[PDB]
Amino acid sequence: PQITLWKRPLVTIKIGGQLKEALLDTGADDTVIEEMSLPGRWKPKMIGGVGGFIKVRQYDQIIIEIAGHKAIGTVLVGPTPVNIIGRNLLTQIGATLNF
Amino acid sequence: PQITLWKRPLVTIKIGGQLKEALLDTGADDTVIEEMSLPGRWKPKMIGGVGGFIKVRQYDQIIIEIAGHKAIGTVLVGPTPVNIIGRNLLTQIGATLNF
Ligand SMILES: CC(C)(C)NC(=O)[C@@H]1C[C@@H]2CCCC[C@@H]2CN1C[C@@H](O)[C@H](Cc1ccccc1)NC(=O)[C@H](CC(N)=O)NC(=O)c1ccc2ccccc2n1
Ligand code: NA
Repeated sequence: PQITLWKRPLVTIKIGGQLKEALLDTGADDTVIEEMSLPGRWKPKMIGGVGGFIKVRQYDQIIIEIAGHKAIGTVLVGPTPVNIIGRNLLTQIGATLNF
Repeated sequence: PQITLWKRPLVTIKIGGQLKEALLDTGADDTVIEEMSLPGRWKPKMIGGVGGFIKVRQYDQIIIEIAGHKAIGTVLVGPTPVNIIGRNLLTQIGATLNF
């Protein structure tokens, strides 16, 4: 689809058996989701943006369905105010910015 | 252009006669730039990022060129780690996200 930017570009995602809303975020290197359980091993990470850094758990090789399109990649889990789909997964669903 | 997301979507902007690098960010509601001087009066705003809130100066009706496309709109100035072009100006240059 073509998504305009008059409002936040929020989509439904499926991750870990759960439906969530997330922001399609070209300004994010990483995909960061609010607290949830994910299977497998993880490692701690610090990620930053405006306002500084938060501590997250890094899970690798996680499958997500983003607006109907499946992708696999690293997912970070922690106290983000909004769930964000960053470039590591946007690339996999073929997302581009066009103007 | 069509901008893919394998790398950060960094473009050149021109503001106050100066060239700067900035991130085209569909996840950002607002445009925020690192400290610089802009003309006129400003108003206060607090904006929230992944790591918390920062105080910024809001300048309205600022002339800015984004990857060659002219816009005139609101620019926030403050302690952002990266210059960010948000949806308020992405919509003026006709940007969409497509997949
Ligand atoms: C810029 C502002 C107007 C405040 N908007 C936002 O910041 C909104 C806030 C929303 C609610 C909280 C959760 C994040 C979302 C999306 N963000 C936009 C969102 O696109 C935001 C923009 C950004 C980029 C770089 C530096 C700072 C900020 N990106 C991010 O926060 C991501 C998070 C991550 N993946 O690690 N940061 C980065 O990708 C990133 C890249 C370079 C950096 C350099 C130094 C310091 C930090 C750096 N962070
Ligand atoms: Na894993």
